[PDB]
Amino acid sequence: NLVINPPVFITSILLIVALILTCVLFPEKVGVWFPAAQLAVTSNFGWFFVVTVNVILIFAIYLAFSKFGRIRLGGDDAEPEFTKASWFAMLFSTGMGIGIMFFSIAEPVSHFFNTPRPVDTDIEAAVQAMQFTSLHWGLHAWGIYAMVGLALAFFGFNRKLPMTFRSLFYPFWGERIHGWWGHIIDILSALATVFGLSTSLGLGVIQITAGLEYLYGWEISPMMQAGIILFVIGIATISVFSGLDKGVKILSNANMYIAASFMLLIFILGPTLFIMKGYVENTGAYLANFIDISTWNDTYLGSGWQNVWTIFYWAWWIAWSPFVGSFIARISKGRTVKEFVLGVLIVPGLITLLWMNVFGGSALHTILSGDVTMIAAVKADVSTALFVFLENFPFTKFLSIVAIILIFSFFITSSDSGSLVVDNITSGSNGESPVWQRVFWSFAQGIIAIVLLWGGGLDALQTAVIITGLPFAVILLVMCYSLQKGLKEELAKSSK
Amino acid sequence: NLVINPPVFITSILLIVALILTCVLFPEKVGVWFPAAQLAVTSNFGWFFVVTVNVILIFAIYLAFSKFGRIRLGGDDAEPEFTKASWFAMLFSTGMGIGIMFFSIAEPVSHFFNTPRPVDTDIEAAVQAMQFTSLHWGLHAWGIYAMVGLALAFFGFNRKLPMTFRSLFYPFWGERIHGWWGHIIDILSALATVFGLSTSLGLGVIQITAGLEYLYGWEISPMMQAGIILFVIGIATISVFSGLDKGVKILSNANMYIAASFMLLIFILGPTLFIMKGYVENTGAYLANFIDISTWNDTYLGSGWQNVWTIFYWAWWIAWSPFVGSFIARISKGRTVKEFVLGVLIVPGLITLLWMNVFGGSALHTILSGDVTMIAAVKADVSTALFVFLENFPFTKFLSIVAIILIFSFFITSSDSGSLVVDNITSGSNGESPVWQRVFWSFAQGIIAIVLLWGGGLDALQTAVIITGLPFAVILLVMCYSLQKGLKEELAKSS
Amino acid sequence: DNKNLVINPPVFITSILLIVALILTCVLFPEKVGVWFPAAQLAVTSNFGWFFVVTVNVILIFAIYLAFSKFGRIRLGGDDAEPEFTKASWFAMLFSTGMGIGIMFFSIAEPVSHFFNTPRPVDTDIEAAVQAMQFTSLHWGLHAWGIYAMVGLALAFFGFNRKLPMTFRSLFYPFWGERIHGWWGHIIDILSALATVFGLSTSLGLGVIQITAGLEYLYGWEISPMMQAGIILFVIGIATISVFSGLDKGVKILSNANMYIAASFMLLIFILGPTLFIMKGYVENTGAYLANFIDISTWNDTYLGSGWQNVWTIFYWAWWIAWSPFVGSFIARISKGRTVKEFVLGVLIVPGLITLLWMNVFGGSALHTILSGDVTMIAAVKADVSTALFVFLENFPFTKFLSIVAIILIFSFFITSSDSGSLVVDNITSGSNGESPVWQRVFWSFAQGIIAIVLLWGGGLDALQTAVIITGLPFAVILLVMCYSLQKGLKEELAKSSK
Repeated sequence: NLVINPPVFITSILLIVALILTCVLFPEKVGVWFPAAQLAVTSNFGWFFVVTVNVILIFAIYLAFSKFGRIRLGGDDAEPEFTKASWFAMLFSTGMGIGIMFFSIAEPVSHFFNTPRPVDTDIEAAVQAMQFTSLHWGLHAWGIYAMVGLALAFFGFNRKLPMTFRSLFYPFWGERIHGWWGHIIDILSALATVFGLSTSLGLGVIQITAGLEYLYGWEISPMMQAGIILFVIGIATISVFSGLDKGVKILSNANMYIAASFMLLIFILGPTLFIMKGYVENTGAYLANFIDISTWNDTYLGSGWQNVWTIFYWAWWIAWSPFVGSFIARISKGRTVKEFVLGVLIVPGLITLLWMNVFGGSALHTILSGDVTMIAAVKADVSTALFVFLENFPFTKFLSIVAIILIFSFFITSSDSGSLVVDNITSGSNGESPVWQRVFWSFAQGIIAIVLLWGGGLDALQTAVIITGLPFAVILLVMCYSLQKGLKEELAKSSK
Repeated sequence: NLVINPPVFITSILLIVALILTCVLFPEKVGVWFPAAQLAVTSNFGWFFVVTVNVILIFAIYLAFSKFGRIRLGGDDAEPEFTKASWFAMLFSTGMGIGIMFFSIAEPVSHFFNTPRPVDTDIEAAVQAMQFTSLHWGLHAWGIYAMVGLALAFFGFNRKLPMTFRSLFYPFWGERIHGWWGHIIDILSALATVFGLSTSLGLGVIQITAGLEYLYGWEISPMMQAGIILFVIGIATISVFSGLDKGVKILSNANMYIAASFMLLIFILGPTLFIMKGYVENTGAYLANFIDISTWNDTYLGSGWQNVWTIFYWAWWIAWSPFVGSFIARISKGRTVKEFVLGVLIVPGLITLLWMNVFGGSALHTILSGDVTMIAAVKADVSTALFVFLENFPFTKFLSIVAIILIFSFFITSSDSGSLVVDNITSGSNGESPVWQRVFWSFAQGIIAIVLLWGGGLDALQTAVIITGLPFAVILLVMCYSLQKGLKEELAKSS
Repeated sequence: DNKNLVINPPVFITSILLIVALILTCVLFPEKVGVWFPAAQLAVTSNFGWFFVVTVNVILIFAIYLAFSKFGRIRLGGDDAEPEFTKASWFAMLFSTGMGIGIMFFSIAEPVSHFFNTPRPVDTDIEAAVQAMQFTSLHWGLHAWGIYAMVGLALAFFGFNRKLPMTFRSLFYPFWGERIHGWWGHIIDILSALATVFGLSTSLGLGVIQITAGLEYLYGWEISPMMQAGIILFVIGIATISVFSGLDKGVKILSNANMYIAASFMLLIFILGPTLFIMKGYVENTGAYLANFIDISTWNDTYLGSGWQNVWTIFYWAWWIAWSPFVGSFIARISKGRTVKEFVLGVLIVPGLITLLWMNVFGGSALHTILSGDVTMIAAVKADVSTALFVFLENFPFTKFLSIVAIILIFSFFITSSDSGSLVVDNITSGSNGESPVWQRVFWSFAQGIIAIVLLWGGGLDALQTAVIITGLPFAVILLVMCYSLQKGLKEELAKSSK
């Protein structure tokens, strides 16, 4: 069929097509325009990104510990479909850990040899690297995700509105969200979702290509990368055509089991005691200097370090929100607002910090021992780092194959989930859309990832996600205030 | 028409005249007695000032988030006279600030080239300078002001007692505060208020004289400074006797609008992106190291740096507390204790930190760029610093004239407001007395400022502030506990 | 053997056999024990310092949470129960039950040791002094009193609201219910008795070491280990004699006199020392301790790996954990009719603040003397750690009188420690609350003295550290389980109430 939203489907399709045509028809003009635009946006609005993420996290904490914390999503009589532990495990499944696998070793090592701030000795460099990795992957990312998921769940369960970003502004837009005011927000949400998913797909493909090159010595041309992307998208859409939700839903739990086994293997075969001590000490130091690193803007040095690491991560989380928050809201019916915020903030953040310690802190322990091949490997390219890390463990080939397969399956699950989210947002059917729409959205994500990889690689992904996450940072602030207003309305309506 | 409180008015006049006579008749003896006394008080009770300001701020925060936060000033009838958005702007003490114009640039530059604690890099020196400027002008000053305004509002609105400092001890001293026990507290409050006002007037005159000298090289003599003070006080006297609003209360938000326009111009013509990033980062670092710098006492180095900056600022806020808290309480009827404390704490402190960033952080950016003329200017005399800062902007002369006019208007507003507060303290009932007493109190403030400026300048103002703020720090702690008891008994009374 | 036995088997039997077995191992295998105890202590510290840090942090966070949760309104001993003493007197009594022996041993020695042997690298001596004061505050501040507050709160709630016996097996009633009558509550009771006995033996050994060092410093005597054993026997004598001749109030009055004498000693050192420096340092050091609370509480020395925590931080956490039953018993005994929030706040803030004030008055004064240029105390602490206070007292008027007063204070603290710990261990072992014959608690005091003698002969302070660490390793797990058991019990009481 053609179950679409005419103002959203059309606008998103021609915007994506126009960007693709600009990228391909202008091979060299875009290669200089994109870095300039990304640099301008980062330099002029890093303070705004920092303020946005801090305000969103503070708002989530305040909502958890206020009179709104007793509000139960889906109604007062609504009952959770899962237990607390299973819900926590499921919450540490919407994180889409392709970036986790890409950065777990690369980011701490890069911060070690390219320090955010000047340090005296290597010990302080390692501590700072762990602190900034914790900042980038800790409370702020999951706070943004918790806020967006809470808004979506409250407006799709308590208010019965469709779980689309246009409805999230109902409290002070009234019925005005039906044309060129909720349409623009819907278009921006679809674009930000598509570009965050394309960034993740490109990261996964880059890491898979690097792993194949490192293991089997192959020469993976960009045409081979495009063929890989097309093959994976096709094999993911085959499940959508025939056999929906299987074996894709079970893949989401198989991925978590495999990732837990991988992390446990690295924890046991690595410096286990060092990993535990470093986990405790690094979490304590991250919480101790939380306000210092969260509000840091590199004002006086002006090194431009945040333009690639911190501002990029904030923009990535903000642009990824309409997807991670959507899947967080889908599985969270019957939870109270306080319990929801706590269970999205603490446990997923703690597990992310544990993974970051087990991998990056072990890498830094290896580096501090005098083994600096990993620093050179990261400097040469950021993609191979994990595999170089696995060179320091038994069963290096088996571990690398397992990691590549894990990245492959994460890519499949993220592609399917993002196609579902983008189709639901754009069409507005919320489940009544045909299969071909989801297949086309998967194709669009794959094509955008291919085009970005050809026209810059990782830099193109960073540029796209930052550019599409700035206006969505504004939208997220407005959405946070709208969610507060809606929670006030619900509290006033109840407690008669 | 002599409506006065005898053993407040007479006693305060006697002490003021006695100090004036001691200062004039003993030119050189006072010039060595006052610095020694100030050094002794600062060295021996800097820890006490630190403890007092920390306890007052913690008490204000606790009262905001306790069961007393639901208590509404003026009873449950509510009906505040102003909206919250306008109340936040109206909450800037009695004015946007003379001291803020004096120390917007001079203090950060001084902390840059005279660091409170040892630092290794100029970047760290600038960060520390901004952190200590934020400490001195941030949450502690407005916490003291919020506590005093809350006490005055609660005891003048919920209990209908006169808005004098002796009533604030009614829950503790019972009815006993009506002779030689509330009289002493009233005398100390009047003296501390008068000396804080005199310090502000002296700072304003010093900065105006420095600006005139910098702009035109007029070589303003101390006699000309006294003439300027007399002319300003005469202008304030002309404002009164004619129904006011000529005058005073008309330079608001006219003063507020002029100050906001000045800050906007400096923010735009200066480094805008640097100012925004520095504001965010400096506020975050000031909150991150709040307990480290608030409780810091310079114990191990013993450099004596706090004697001129930190302890002086705490004593200044403590002594200024009656004056600021009077109007903080006056225009805050019908607001809950929690809302009042939050609105006096966050927004005024945040905008003060924004002003400090826009001016001092821009100056520090200029210094870190390589231009170190402001360091030399501040070392020669802090008074010219702002004007030297304005040398790095377009329309330097116009901006300097605007700043001088702003200081002049703040002078008039603060003088009239302080005269009103001191008249209320020494007379009572808030209706009396005839305006001649207010004129006399304005004359007294001007004369005290003149005498202190002749007998030491800024150092004399700091000495008077510290000496009159130590016993008032003790009084402020006692007042905080008495206000807590009064709030508890009001909550218990409302069954 | 007859009616003169109110022991609870097999806690009596198992505890006595374990103590006797360790005593025989120590006295029959000198080289074996001398090579095994340091190795076992090093292994435990290295492998579970992170766990000790996590345990103390979780216990303190749980205490703060219980203070400010819905359980803060629960009144121990019933909703109608009234406090036995006033708030100020109760606060004064709460700054006790640590016996002060550790605080007199480490008042000067710990800050000086952290000054010349820094936990972390520092550039200037000012930073070294600040770090020494910060880590001293960490070791003697909120974490120790948080452990004590949690244990005392559990004991008070389960011995007053639930009327269960004030042993550690009852604290797990909400989790196992009725399984605590054999080999499950028995093992927990045995471990609690052993940890209490070894913590009290550590305190007694510290007191004896300090007294011997003070006598050597003052009168130049050569106190042989035989003389140390004689001193311990004489104390576990005269104290047993006091116990025999109905002197239950004679130890309470002794404790009150000890508190007054310690307050006078602290005031004298505060006045005759750098008073202004002490006040400024107290304010600044408390502020710095609170400012870097999470930094130093969670610090594990992961990257340097210097092993510094194995002797200072992990030892202190293990000591507090294995020493918390004895402290919490008397913290709970005097806390009837007080709300959970009020109890936690009054055990956390005021005793911690007074301990930090004492540590400032002594250690910060010593650090001021060192920074002035007098480094005799550094050399004295390096030579031996037990003379430091007396060397410190060499910088004050009436040095001999102050040293004699300190020695007498340590001796009286030793008597109070012996009596109180004997009572606690007798109550735990025999089960009945103060119903066993006096000979049982006399034998427990004798056992404490013998264990202290054996540990002092077989290593000295290192042996005491090893014993307390080994016995506090499983008790950290026990305390972690007991925290959640107490939370479940508080939830059960809240649900049972509001009827």
